[PDB]
Amino acid sequence: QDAKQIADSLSIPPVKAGAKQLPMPSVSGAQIKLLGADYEQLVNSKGKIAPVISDTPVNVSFKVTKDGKEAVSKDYEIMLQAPQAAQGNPKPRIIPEILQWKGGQGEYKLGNTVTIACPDKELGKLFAADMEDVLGKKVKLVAPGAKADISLSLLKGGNLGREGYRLQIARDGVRLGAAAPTGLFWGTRTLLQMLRQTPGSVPCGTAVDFPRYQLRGFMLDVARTPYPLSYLKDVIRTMAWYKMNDLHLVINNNYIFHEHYVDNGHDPFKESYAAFRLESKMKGKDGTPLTARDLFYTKKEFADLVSYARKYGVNIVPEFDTPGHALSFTRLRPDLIYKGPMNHEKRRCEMLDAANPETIDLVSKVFDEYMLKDPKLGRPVFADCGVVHVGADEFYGDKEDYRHFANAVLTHALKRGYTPRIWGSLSAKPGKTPVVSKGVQMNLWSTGWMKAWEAVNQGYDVINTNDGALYIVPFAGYYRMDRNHKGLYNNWIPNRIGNETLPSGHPQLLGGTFAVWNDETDIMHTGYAPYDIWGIISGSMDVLSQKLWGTAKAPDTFEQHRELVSSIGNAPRTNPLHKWKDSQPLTVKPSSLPQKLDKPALGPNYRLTMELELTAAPEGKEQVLLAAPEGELLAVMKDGTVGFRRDDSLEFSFGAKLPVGKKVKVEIVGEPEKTSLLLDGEPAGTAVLKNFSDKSKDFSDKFKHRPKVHRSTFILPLKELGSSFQGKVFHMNVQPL
Ligand SMILES: [Mg+2]
Repeated sequence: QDAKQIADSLSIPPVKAGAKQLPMPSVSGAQIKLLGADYEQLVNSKGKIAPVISDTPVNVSFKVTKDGKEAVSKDYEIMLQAPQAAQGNPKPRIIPEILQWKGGQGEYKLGNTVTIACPDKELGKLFAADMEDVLGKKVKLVAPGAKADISLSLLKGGNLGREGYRLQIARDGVRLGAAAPTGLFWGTRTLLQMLRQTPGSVPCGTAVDFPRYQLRGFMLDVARTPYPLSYLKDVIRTMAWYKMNDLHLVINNNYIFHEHYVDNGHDPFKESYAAFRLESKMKGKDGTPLTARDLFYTKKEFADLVSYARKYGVNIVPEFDTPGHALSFTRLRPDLIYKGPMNHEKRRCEMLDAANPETIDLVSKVFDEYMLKDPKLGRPVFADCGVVHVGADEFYGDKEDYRHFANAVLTHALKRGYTPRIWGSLSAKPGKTPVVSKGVQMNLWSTGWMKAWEAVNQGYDVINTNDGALYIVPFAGYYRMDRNHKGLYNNWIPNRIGNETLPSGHPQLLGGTFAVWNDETDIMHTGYAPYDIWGIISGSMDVLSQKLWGTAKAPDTFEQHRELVSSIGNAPRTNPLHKWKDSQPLTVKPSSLPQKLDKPALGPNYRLTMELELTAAPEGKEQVLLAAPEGELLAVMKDGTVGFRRDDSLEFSFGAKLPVGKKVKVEIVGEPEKTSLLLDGEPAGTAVLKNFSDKSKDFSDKFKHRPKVHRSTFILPLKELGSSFQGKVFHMNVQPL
């Protein structure tokens, strides 16, 4: 006698071949429903099966009812069989993998010019410029429905859904069809990756392709250390390139290790690093603003960032951390700092009193500034954000008080017309105060704080965000997922969340998100840059994008997957390393200053050579020698030294000064994480982050956490020469190495 053991012994009837309905397993004393498939587009809740052009695996699971209990089943892989009417060309290797492919006859060679018909004006313009970048040929947009080489068209009906697409290649041209304009955009990514491998020709055949999961995401901690907008748009295009579509951005956070200031005689509430990256009218009675003072986003900048990411299929999800990680808020309202008992009293200043109604009032006001209409924009700043993340990971006080606050902030978003996302913490914070679940998204980041199984039964849509598997803390001893890309690529599946496993077809499973946390910042900051973590961010993407969009099994080895990542290269019109196209040098003998150069910024490795003479060095006045949006090369700083400021706002000093009134030969050597200075051939010093060096001065010993490496990556600015340089520049040379 089985007793909802039935579920792990079920017998799926044959499924015949090319059937229309999923046959159902029957067991005498039990009632058995269909929970769902991993490809809802192939086997729906109603059990109806869609045709396939190539044999595709689908994982179904069930609810077995017998006596008064249930349990959801294990996954059953059925494989929908296609009619093998033909066979032809092999499937093109794409990241992520194409689900279905029917090989065809021959090739479609491209002409000296390419024409494209597209009913989406903004999509068609995007597509054509990505085309010219990859091909080098020049691409024409034709009327939507005129005679063209590649024709994008919106198909009605079908199973594709908002992210599917039918890509068809014949030797008379290419025809991309989708149900929504968003799946048409993913079709371009597939076509562009092929054209990356064979720019002259694409094999004939039909490609039908679906994402297995709805939410394929990357969170970025843009609060503990700054990230310029230009970098975040490199991230949007690189995610779109691997068909990832969820950019979760932490807008406010603060330095974790407030103890470092306490144990050394300082006030963390007064010196710990905190940030709120969005522009805000909010200011405290003491005039202190909520918006971060070193780098922030204006409301229009952010509103435009969200619309840009939507053009490339990515939904930006902004997060406001409360009541924890809220040192930016408590600095406005010290009277709301939680005062109750707690387990690590040295980290109090970052905690809002979630029990105080005058705290929910404040958090609501901050939210409303972006959820309600903005006067200047004529619409909310978060107008294009369907999902807003309300934070709510932890509260040091009563568990019931946490639940009341969690329910307040989740419902605030629901009543303002927004879907909320929350860090799963209800297992850690159980209680009788009801917390809303229907309409609410939850990040399953830790199993001790929220069990995946009890999250789905309480009624949440869940996102695999598991810390042991998907957290990256750059250059840290713990949370180094960037050294496990091989294991992720081979074993990681979205429905296994820590040591729990959901069925891949559970409808409340949205997908998964990997996370980048910048813990070792402030008085621990090594000086690393958004450039310095690009390789692991982009490399985390190219692995997880396969396991999020594709089937449960990697189509190749990790080693083959990485040499395909190389053939396909960066995303169209995306140069995150500022590599130059030709390694010939740039030579300038300036006529007078400032000289305008108008060359692209140059990343490592490079060497800068200049013959110059400093005519004056008034004290306290900065002297910009090289300038571009990526940063400034400071001939003289406020302390008199040579150094530079990056576009992430971190400043660095070489510790050397230029002689006033002397001809000097200046060389600067740019390497990954090392920028070196040589004056007259002699080593003048190596760059050191100056941003948070104070405060930690007088800490003396017992600051075992001072940064032990000094990283100073510097993308060379090359737009204007000698902006505010009080001197002459005789000769200047830039050389990629
Ligand atoms: Mg564009």
